[PDB]
Amino acid sequence: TCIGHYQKCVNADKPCCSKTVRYGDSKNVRKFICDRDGEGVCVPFDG
Repeated sequence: TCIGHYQKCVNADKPCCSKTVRYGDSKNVRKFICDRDGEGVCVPFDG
């Protein structure tokens, strides 16, 4: 169900999960949006 990183969105309708980092005072919420402007895959985002 949940996607990982750099997945096909064009020929695949799957929910792009969010990889949020932990540990340490500095946090980071790595998201994944379906980009269809270049090729058509879900790449990292949010920042």
